[PDB]
Amino acid sequence: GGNSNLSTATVSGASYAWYSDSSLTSLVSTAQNPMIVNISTDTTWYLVVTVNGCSSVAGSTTVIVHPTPVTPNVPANFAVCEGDNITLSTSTVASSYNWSGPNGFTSNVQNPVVITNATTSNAGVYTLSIIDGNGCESGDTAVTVTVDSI
Amino acid sequence: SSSTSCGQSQWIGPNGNSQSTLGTPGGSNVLWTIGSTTSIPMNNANYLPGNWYMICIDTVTGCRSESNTINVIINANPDTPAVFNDGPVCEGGNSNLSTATVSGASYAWYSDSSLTSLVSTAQNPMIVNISTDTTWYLVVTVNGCSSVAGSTTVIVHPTPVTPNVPANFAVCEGDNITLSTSTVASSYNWSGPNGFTSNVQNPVVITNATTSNAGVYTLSIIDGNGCESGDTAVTVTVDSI
Repeated sequence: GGNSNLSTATVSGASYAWYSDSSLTSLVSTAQNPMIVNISTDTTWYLVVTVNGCSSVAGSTTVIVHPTPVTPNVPANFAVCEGDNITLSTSTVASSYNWSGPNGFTSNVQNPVVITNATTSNAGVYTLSIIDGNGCESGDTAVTVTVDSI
Repeated sequence: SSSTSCGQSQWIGPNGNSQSTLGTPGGSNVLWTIGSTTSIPMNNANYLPGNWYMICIDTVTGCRSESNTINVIINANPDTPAVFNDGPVCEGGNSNLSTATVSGASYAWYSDSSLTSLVSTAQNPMIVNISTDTTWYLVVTVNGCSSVAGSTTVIVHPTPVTPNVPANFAVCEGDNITLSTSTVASSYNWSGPNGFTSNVQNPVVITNATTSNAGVYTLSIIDGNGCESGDTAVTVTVDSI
């Protein structure tokens, strides 16, 4: 889903044409250094440089899409007695963590602040996603937490 | 052409001065006419730039007299320009257009087909406040010769779907007001009575509800492409104890 720049050599007197595919059937941009926007998979652009009416053989480059990181390791559904604590944690390592849940609960760490004196307003689904070392976000996982009235 | 009265006029272009070019005078023969003016169509082998001259032929005596020399210049019409834009834009947003740099060119961007209304003269103009899919046309003019209008379409991203919010509820005075939405958003924007506000799917619960928290709680959603959905709302009443 990210963007990346392409770049090439400056050729005096040249016009540049970037094509989306083999056989140069569809033009995408005319720039020395165009950007590819919203890349979902490994993709290639082809480049033709034309000087004084003579066109070069298309050059090319591949932008690699970084592999999506693995879904976080989060505990199984648990239950807490009303008045007791809700403890959340994850077993994986991240650049950052993004937790969210009931009552506006949020946290950016591996071991979020414990919710004390749990009441039924803290029951619900606690969701976690992870940002890896290369900056990519993993898919969501979640734990359902119930609170048993006393 | 020439003002000098000549019986026949033999034109010498880049292909001239030989019997295979200067064929029999008169008729459809642009290089050997029966008067001083000649017209060369674009679909003609002799429609060429360069140094031209004329030989006046006296049809009574056979005498010949040569002319002065002119440099005929035929200018090229620039290529249909390519036009690119910033991609899908949310309703009401702005987007840039861009084209190739053509040395010596002036640029004219038109709002519609047939080029009847001019909107901007720039290499990379912006379209402001786009409500629907829209197109601009581009004409590039060099040395007085205009290109065929190129064009591009800016797509307006489809407005996201109205948020899913609970039905009107009632809370007993002293009890809790819980708000939530069932949809997924980049961000949420909740607002309501007593300055209530929240940016999440599950806002902080309003405890010890009093009648000052009664009223209309409104929600809008920002989607993954940055566009805002329309409002929906839940009316919350508080029953005095």
